[PDB]
Amino acid sequence: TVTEPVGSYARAERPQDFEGFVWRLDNDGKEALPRNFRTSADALRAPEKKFHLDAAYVPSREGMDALHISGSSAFTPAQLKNVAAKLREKTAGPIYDVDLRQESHGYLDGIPVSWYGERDWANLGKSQHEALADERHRLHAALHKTVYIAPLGKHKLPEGGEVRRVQKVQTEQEVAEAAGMRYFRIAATDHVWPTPENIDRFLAFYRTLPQDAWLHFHCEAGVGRTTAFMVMTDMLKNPSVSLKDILYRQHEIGGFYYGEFPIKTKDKDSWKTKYYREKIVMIEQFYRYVQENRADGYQTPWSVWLKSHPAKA
Amino acid sequence: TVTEPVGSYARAERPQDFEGFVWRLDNDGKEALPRNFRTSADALRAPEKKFHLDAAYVPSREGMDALHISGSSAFTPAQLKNVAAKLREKTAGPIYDVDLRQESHGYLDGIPVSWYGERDWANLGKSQHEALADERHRLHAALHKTVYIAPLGKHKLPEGGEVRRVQKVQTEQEVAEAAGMRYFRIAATDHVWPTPENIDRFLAFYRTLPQDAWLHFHCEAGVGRTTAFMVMTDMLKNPSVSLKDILYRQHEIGGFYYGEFPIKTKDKDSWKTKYYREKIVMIEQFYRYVQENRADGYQTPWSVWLKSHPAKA
Ligand SMILES: [Cl-]
Repeated sequence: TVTEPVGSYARAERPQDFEGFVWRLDNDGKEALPRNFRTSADALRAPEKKFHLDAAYVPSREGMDALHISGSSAFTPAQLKNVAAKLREKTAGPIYDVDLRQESHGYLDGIPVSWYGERDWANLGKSQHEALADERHRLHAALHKTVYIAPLGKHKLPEGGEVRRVQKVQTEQEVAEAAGMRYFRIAATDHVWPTPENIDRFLAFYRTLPQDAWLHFHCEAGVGRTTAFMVMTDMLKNPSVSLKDILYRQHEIGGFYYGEFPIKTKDKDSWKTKYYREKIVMIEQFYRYVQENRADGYQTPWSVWLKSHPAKA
Repeated sequence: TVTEPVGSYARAERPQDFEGFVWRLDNDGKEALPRNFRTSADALRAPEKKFHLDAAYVPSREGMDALHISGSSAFTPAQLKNVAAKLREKTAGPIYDVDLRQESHGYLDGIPVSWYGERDWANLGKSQHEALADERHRLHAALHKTVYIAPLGKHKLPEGGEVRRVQKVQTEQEVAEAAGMRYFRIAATDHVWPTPENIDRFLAFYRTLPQDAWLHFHCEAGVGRTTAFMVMTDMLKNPSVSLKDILYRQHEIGGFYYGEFPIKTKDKDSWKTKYYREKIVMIEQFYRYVQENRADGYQTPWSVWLKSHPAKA
């Protein structure tokens, strides 16, 4: 009898040790677009050296032109409108803002902020229902109140910033709709493999999407969580494509590389090591899920299948 | 018809524009004693160049040996115990911790903190009662919660610091009593001349003091408010000493110089200029009060007398 199976390591951490303490600035709004903006129509580029991949390898692009997905970091409302305009030039279908952030976030006087706790785990352990309620209450409590908004600097602690008496509060859902995008929230915890709950929710959403739906995924930095769901989407929609091809191409259009690589962390980041290893294993397990459940149309939910086919470290 | 008389300029400022936003670290606890520690028995040092005083002038020390006052910046509990032990060597009377801070403050896990708003004006406009109620409520609410405690750095904004889940909360009164000192609170606003009610309260307290009472005054930095009350006490207890001598000597033992001098602030601090000028004029006016009302035993208080004898720019 194991306490936490592979893929749920984060359940072992104590939420009370990472509670929120400051309104973190999610984007300074200086660039026209959010960071790490990329689409499945982009050309592939050389791999990042840290992943020790074969730069000579040419990944298949099979299914990429019809994939219709994109990813990015968090954004200001003006940056999201620029994203929506860009994406509109590529499709006539609905464009979804797929918010993968479990952390409570929103917009204060138009400024994208989030309630940051150590490791960005201020909502760790909360059901999506509880995380969204925390977010609604906090945002609403900010209205007409003085707040401190700051970017993280030295050692993931506030550095500089600004103080203001808030005159307007908006949720990301409102900002997405204002940019002409549909909204869908998946409360995934920063830095770790999405939970069975996160993924079951994504799969049910994916099933009823119109054929021409375009999914724009984003988290805070636009790397970990964003690439995980872009990869899952690529596997679901292009099941005949090899694992290697999916991983290389999602990485080479500008995302994270989710295959085995020499994991190296600074000493103060050594806690990330097992989460990176867990993600590598789970990516493989999700691919296996896709290959073994597509013939009957995924009658068996990911959470259920995963409990009867546990992943191995 | 004047809206705010000289000595009450601060009443024109809007409290809602300086609300508290962070638990400021009041002292890092690295030294054995708080900063700017000084007593009336100390030797006079050369004057600070910024006041453009006469370095060859030797102020009379008449009455300094019997004055029995001291001053300093904020402190950790251990630092206050060191102060008390040091002061006990000089007297056998009660030793008072005279807390001049209007800003809400206290101790979290033994760490001296204050609820800081711009210009340290988070309690601006509150009566002493409201200021102390906010204080008790914010301290208590921190118990068993996660707080961010940081020192201010560039631009008076948080820089680094720490995050912790509080296990212990104490008011300064408790900390003073644990150090064996009596406690007296005067809620004076940082950076400005103490109000007529702050001073009436102090003079009423002063009259009740036994002859051998020792007063340890302090604020946040241990300069502005601390020296103002030290000067007032010196004038009250040594009414025959000239104004020039009181001002030079309180300065030369390590305090602020409260006489006329060429004021020069950095551009970001230009708002301080009129408050400095105001203090120079009020200092003289308080000296006149003492000189005109000591002979009859202060039958009329400072606030009433000031109203009849308004100071002028
Ligand atoms: Cl949930």
